[PDB]
Amino acid sequence: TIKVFTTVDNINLHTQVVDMSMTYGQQFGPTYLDGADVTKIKPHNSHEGKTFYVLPNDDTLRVEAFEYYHTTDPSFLGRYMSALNHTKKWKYPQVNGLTSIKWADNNSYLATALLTLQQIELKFNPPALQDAYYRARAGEAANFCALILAYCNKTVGELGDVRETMSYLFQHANLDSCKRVLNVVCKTCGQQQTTLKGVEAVMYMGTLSYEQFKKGVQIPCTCGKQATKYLVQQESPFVMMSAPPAQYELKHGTFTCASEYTGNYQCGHYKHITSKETLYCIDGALLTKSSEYKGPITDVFYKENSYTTTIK
Ligand SMILES: C=CC(=O)Nc1ccc(C)c(C(=O)N[C@H](C)c2cccc3ccccc23)c1
Ligand SMILES: [Cl-]
Ligand SMILES: [Cl-]
Ligand SMILES: [Cl-]
Ligand SMILES: [Zn+2]
Ligand SMILES: [Zn+2]
Ligand SMILES: [Zn+2]
Ligand SMILES: [Zn+2]
Repeated sequence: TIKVFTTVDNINLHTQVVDMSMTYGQQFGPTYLDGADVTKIKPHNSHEGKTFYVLPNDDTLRVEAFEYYHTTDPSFLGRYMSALNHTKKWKYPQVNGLTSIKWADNNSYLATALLTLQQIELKFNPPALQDAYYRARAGEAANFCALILAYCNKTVGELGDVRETMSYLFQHANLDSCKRVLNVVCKTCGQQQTTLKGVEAVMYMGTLSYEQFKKGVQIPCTCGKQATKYLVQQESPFVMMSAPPAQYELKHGTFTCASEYTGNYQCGHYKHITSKETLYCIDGALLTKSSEYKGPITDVFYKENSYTTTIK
C-alpha cells in the first residue's frame, strides 16, 4: 500500500490508501495521472503521494465536479483527460506577446481561438475554464486547450471551426449584460424590432463588416420579399462578425483580430490576423507582419461598449 490523493477538480484532495496488488480501477473506478489513463495499471512506488483525477463515484465528488466544471456529463472527465494527454505535449510559444500553439494534431482552429480569447473581454462561469484561461494567458495553455476540446465535444485531431468553438465557449461565459436591438424594415410587413441577449447579442453570420451591419444588410422576410436588418443598439465589450470565407481587406486600427481560412470546407487551415501598431499574421509558431492585408477571412472581432444608431 502507497497513499495517494484523489480529486475531480484538483482543489479538494482526498487521502486514499491503495493496495499495490490491485489496479487503480478495481479500487476507485476510472483513474487518471496528468491526463494518462491508469485505470488498468497497478500502483508504482513513485506514485506515492501524487494526485489522481477519479470519475465521481459519491455525492461529494459529483457536487465538487459540477461546481468546478458546470457539467454532470459522466464522459466529461474522461474526454478532458484524453485531450490533456496530447495538449500537455504541444508547445505554446509567445508570439507578439500572445500564447500561441505550434502546429500539431490539426490544432490550427484551437490556436486561432486561443489567440482570439487573449484579445477580447470574457468571464467564464465554470471555475475550471476561468482558472485555466488565466494560466493560458500567462503561457501555460495545455489545460485550457484540453478543456476547450471537452466543452466543444471535440477530440484531438478532429477538424474544427473557430466560429463554432467561440459559440460554445461564449455559452459558458457571462454575456447576460450583452444586448442587441435590431430593426427589420419590409415594404409590405413594415418595421419590426427584436432584442437579443447573451451569445446571440455578440455573434452574427452573414457579413464580416460591423459598419455594414449598422448601415443594414438584405435578409429574406417571411412575407416573401427581401428586407433590411440593421443594428439599432449594441451593449457588449466586443462583437464577432462571421461569413463563409471570401477575399477581404483588413485595415490596421479598424478591427481587433480576425480568422483567416484557406482551402476546402472542413479540411483547410486557419491563421490569425491581429491589429497592433501594424498587422501581424500568427500561423501557430510562425509570425509575419505587413501594413496591409487582403486574404480569405471568415471571422472579424471588433471592440464595443455602447452603440446607438443615428437612424429613425
Ligand atoms: C457542422 C459541421 C462542420 O463540420 N463544421 C465545420 C467544421 C470544421 C471546419 C474547418 C468548418 C469550416 O470549413 N469552416 C469554414 C470557416 C467555413 C464556414 C462556413 C462556410 C464555408 C464554406 C466554404 C468553406 C469554408 C467554410 C466547418
Ligand atoms: Cl475533488
Ligand atoms: Cl451551468
Ligand atoms: Cl457554464
Ligand atoms: Zn471532497
Ligand atoms: Zn454554468
Ligand atoms: Zn497528439
Ligand atoms: Zn414582409
